[PDB]
Amino acid sequence: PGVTDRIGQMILEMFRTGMCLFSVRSPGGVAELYGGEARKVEITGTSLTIEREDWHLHCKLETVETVVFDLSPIRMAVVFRDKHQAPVLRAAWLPRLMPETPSPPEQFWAFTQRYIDLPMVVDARNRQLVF
Amino acid sequence: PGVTDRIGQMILEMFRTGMCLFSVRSPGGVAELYGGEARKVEITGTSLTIEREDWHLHCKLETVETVVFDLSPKDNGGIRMAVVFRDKHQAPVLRAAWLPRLMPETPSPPEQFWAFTQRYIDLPMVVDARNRQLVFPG
Repeated sequence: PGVTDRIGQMILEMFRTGMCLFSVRSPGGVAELYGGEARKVEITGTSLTIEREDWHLHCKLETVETVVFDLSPIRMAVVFRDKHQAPVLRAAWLPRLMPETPSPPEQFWAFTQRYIDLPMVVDARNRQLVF
Repeated sequence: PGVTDRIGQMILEMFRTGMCLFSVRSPGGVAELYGGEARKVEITGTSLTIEREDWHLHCKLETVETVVFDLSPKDNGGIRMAVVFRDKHQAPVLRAAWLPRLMPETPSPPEQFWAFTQRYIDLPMVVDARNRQLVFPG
């Protein structure tokens, strides 16, 4: 509901920064999507759709049960999980795609901080790595 | 083995036609990939990798148990031309859909799709669910 709103918003925000690698995983394949500029964005009900010229991402936000904020040795990822804990979607931040200043972990901390409010969020951020 | 080589060969050839939509499906998301020119292609044992400027596809060919060739009418009207790679549980691991808008106007999309897939019909793991009527009225 309102969570689904927030989730969608979080995904749209991450996308537009252009610093993220979005990945969708089936039982035998994974798709990796880059970009920060959409030809089309759409939130119809509980469905999120992002369209670039040569890739489209469709997400069923209602399936999302947990959101993991990972920051470990350094990987910075946000992981959207099924009700059976299966990843429906993964957003990984990449330092190569991120300005030198501030520090990549600072940028990612600053972002995740806006969102730790959410009940289904699960904080796995190693703060010691940011400061 | 040599099978794995042909599966990979098939995916690559479909990609190179540029008339396909590849899709990968998680339990609550699907990515749809377009284009027919890669900057980088890579085969590593049973893994295939296709990279364009803003998307990469990785496929663990070993998980492919059956390849469904589907040519059949959609309910909304229109013709479905898809290749579906499925694992041991019939979970789709990858899908290549063919798109009339990205294909020549002649011969008919159904004929082009038929000719391409026919080349692979002898593969033991292929499941031929193409309706012949849509190509050869008879």
